[PDB]
Amino acid sequence: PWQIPPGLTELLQGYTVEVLRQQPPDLVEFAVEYFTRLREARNKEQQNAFYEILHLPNLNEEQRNAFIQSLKDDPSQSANLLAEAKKLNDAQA
Amino acid sequence: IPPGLTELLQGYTVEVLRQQPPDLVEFAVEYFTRLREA
Repeated sequence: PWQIPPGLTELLQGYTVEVLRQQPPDLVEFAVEYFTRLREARNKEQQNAFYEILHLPNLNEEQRNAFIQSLKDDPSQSANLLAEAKKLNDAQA
Repeated sequence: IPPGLTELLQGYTVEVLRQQPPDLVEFAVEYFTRLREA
């Protein structure tokens, strides 16, 4: 459509706040820097979830699959899914 | 607010609305890199 992306404000907000802290001399160069590192952090954070869930010992095969399936489909809630998979795992001990 | 920050973030914002990329962060790396190259 032509909509306003959810999270656009928060995402722009955080770049600005970090601009404050370091006062980079070139806003463009820092943006390339900020968002690259913000990307890498997310890839890093997602990779890790996948595995942990991978070998969580008290999950049956069907649960591990559901969580991993949700994880591959939606990186943004990797923290949400890792939490839910650990809660359901701890209870299943 | 440092000078230029508003115009810079506005520019990115218009293109986000123009193009509706599926990931804002990934597009950000895309958008600002092209801007740096120019």
